[PDB]
Amino acid sequence: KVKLFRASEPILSVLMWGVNHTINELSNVPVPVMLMPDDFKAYSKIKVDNHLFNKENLPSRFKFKEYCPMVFRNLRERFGIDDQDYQNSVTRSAPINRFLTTYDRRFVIKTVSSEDVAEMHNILKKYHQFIVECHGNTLLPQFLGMYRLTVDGVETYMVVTRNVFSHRLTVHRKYDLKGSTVAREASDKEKAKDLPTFKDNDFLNEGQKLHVGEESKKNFLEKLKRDVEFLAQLKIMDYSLLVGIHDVDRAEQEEMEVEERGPGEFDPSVDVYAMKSHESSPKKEVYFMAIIDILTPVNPEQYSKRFNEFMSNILT
Amino acid sequence: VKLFRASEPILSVLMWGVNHTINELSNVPVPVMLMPDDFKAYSKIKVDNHLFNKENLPSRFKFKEYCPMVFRNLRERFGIDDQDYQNSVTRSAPINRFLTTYDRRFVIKTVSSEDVAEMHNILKKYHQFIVECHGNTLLPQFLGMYRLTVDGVETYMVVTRNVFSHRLTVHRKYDLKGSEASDKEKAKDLPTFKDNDFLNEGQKLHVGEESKKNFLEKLKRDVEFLAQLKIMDYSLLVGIHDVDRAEQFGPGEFDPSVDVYAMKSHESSPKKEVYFMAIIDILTPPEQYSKRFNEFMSNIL
Ligand SMILES: Nc1nc2c(ncn2[C@@H]2O[C@H](COP(=O)(O)OP(=O)(O)NP(=O)(O)O)[C@@H](O)[C@H]2O)c(=O)[nH]1
Ligand SMILES: Nc1nc2c(ncn2[C@@H]2O[C@H](COP(=O)(O)OP(=O)(O)NP(=O)(O)O)[C@@H](O)[C@H]2O)c(=O)[nH]1
Ligand SMILES: Nc1nc2c(ncn2[C@@H]2O[C@H](COP(=O)(O)OP(=O)(O)NP(=O)(O)O)[C@@H](O)[C@H]2O)c(=O)[nH]1
Repeated sequence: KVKLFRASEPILSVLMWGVNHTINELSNVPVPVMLMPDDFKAYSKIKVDNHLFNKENLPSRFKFKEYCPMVFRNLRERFGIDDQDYQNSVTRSAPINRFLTTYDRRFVIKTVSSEDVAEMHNILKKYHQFIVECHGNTLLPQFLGMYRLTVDGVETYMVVTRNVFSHRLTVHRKYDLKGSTVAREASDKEKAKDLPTFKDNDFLNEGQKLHVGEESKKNFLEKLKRDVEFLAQLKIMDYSLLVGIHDVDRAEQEEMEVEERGPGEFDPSVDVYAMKSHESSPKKEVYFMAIIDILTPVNPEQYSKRFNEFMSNILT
Repeated sequence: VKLFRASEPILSVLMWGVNHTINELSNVPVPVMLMPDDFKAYSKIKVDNHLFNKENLPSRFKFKEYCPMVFRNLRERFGIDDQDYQNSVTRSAPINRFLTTYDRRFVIKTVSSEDVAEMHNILKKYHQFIVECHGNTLLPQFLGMYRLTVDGVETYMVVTRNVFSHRLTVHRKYDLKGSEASDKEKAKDLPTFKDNDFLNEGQKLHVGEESKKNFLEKLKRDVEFLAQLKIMDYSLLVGIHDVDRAEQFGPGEFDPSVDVYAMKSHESSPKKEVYFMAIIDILTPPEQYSKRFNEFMSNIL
């Protein structure tokens, strides 16, 4: 049952310790009938100074802070995430890659700035209400936790979100689309990487299209209009749509190749941004599409409109 | 769900801290042996909540556990499982500082800065004695040691296994040293009668030749060790439970693995009784006292 919190860096050990500690504490805290305003101004803070004890993986001295834990537990709940699963994903094995994924690819951990943490505080009450009235059906980031770590007297802010991508299905192309009138294409450097992060003009030059058929595409566009209206009404800009392309046949070959030494099927309760390609589409594919980078406080109404138009035009 | 509801915030912090340190320890591997640093080590945690989890705990407090590896090994060598110790402290608030856990298995005594210092001076030797007598001893069985800070005030506590039974009511109590009780204490419900009261009452404890020999062997070994460590002013705690009064699911029945200081009365004893006897108060810093104590304690069989 023993959790060593072994990780290649002490900050990752402290992260694992912290998620374990906060979730265990929370398991002794009753689930409220409702959130109260103080829950949105609340935090939990722990400071450890061990001496000649338990030094194999954790530092002897560290701090851990969890922002609005009652709120983020409610968020996890409204997103269909059990707390025991969440702690297991962060602590069973060290997260990998600052940008991390939990070892099981279910959750993403992004280090952020003090400013981002402030902006999250400013938007939390409204973001939470948006999640309750859209019943968790949104393309926005699903925020599950937010933490401050102190190791070596150095503070590190982190936000945990559900992965946009599948936790099991491989992503073969990815685009970061914003819709800027300004030219946005990928560097030859980025274009030489294993999975380049292609920008908008790369998408446009390729003649790329995503064929999902009428029903899924309607659900997607309705979410998109509501989501970017929300972002505009909060005076937020610079956000992107993350797009990941999974090629089913390519996956089948890659798997049979590792085997020498369901296909294109996924659980929507888990891969919440995933859509199958239309029955009559050239290659059988799975798409993952979500809004990302929503923490940055030129016009946000215009950004909403241009974004929604460009992302309307990447489907059929 | 462990709410840590307690009659004072300090008992809440104690419950919280014992729960926390024991849960952390279950994540720390059991070493092949204790190391010297284990005898100089501590864990320290400082909690600062804000608008959160304040229903029973304070929002700000500190908790320090001295030598967690050592005291975990002591618990093991005393036949006490960590989850059971944790349950006794945390399932329900401790009762009456001198406290017992809700089930009366363990005693929690508030102690001084000096006492904590003295335990640090004796710990390596006390542990070695424990391994060398296989836990078969009448000395206090130390299970943990903690410093709590609530409202900026530090409080030190030592947890021991109870001398008395956790189930059988004890009907008379004596504190024996050798060298009387107050009219005040003599008015309390259960007086602590001292040695001269025991002598004046003519109280005797008949355990028969067989049990009395091994008990005297342990007593001599313990008090010789205490002398070899230069400790004095300690006492022998004696408690007497009379079965027939309890009658006014069985009478005089007990688990020796739990009430480890308990002894049945001999067949050739007037009344049927149970005795609980162990050495207590060994923490405030001659050989002659060892000898005189062992003499007074020899002549009660
Ligand atoms: N709007 C809002 N911002 C907050 C809230 N809590 C923290 N922040 C912002 O989050 C940022 C980082 O938070 P944090 O590092 O915890 O700030 P701190 O309390 O100054 N900690 P320290 O003094 O130890 O460095 C700061 O810019 C702070 O203003 C809150 O409840 N609401
Ligand atoms: N698998 C996965 N990758 C993600 C997710 N969100 C972002 N990424 C990827 O991680 C990187 C960082 O994303 P982003 O939030 O936009 O960070 P950024 O600061 O704007 N860009 P930069 O890479 O220069 O730091 C990008 O390569 C992006 O494609 C996610 O939910 N899942
Ligand atoms: N139930 C129980 N009572 C105990 C145990 N150990 C001590 N006590 C009781 O609690 C009292 C605590 O006082 P003690 O630690 O002996 O300190 P003291 O200085 O010798 N006497 P005092 O402080 O009362 O003047 C003891 O006198 C005894 O009556 C134990 O293991 N179980």
